[PDB]
Amino acid sequence: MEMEKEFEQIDKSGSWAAIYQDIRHEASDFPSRVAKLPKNKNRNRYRDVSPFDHSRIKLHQEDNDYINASLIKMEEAQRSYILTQGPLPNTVGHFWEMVWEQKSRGVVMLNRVMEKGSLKCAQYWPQKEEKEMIFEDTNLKLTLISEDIKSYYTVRQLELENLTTQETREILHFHYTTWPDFGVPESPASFLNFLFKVRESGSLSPEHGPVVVHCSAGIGRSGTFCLADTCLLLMDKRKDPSSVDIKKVLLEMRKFRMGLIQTADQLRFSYLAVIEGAKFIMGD
Ligand SMILES: COC(=O)c1ccc(S(N)(=O)=O)cc1
Repeated sequence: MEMEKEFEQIDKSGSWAAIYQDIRHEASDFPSRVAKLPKNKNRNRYRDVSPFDHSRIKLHQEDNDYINASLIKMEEAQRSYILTQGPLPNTVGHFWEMVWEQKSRGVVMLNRVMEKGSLKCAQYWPQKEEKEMIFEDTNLKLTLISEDIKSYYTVRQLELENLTTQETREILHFHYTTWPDFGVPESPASFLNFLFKVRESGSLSPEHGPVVVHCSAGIGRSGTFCLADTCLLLMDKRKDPSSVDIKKVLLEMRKFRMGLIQTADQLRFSYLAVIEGAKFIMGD
């Protein structure tokens, strides 16, 4: 069923809360035993948001390999994403170790460091060229190279150095700065513009490791970003673009990380972004 018609049918019937609860009921449940070990309590921002054991990213160290991060592998779309929490004071070194070990080109940040008057994630990147950051626990150095500030997002060029081998890589930081403190954006125009800028960078492409995507918990806004990208790619690839079922793509993604899309408003916004974005994909 053409999702644009399914959309008007749910809107006119005001049944978004009912569709959303149906997804919550059918979603996969897999063990998260490593996340719940007592040694890992200060590595988790939220007690009710954990990576599944089968899809968790492992740090390459014998001490403690744990980080709150999941690999979302979309077989038909041929895209992979790492979804993670906003880093905490005691996990900023682990975060950059993961970026290094997984060979990521891009980091996508969908939150502000402070929202609703509380800290939603650590200041994990340098704000001035001449004041670089050293992570002594993982032996990495991070320098700000350049910053391009626009009305709805900021793009930064960063240099990550492995202090053990003196190799360096360029990382791109894509920072969506205008998601509102409550609810979802009124139009998806600026969110789709942002997604097309990440794609244009090469950060989502198979020659690199998976893109790292985060918000505060790494399930809500993060979920919206990867769901919209995957649905638009499948509409490009298939003979029948109307066959793309957003609820079925979301359930496939929930096999890899719990809770993706946190509200009925985020589900509705995801439909709107795919419907408005398709009017480019189908030749405009
Ligand atoms: C190496 O860098 C750090 O050790 C570090 C720790 C915490 C914060 S934070 N959460 O206060 O912003 C920022 C940076």
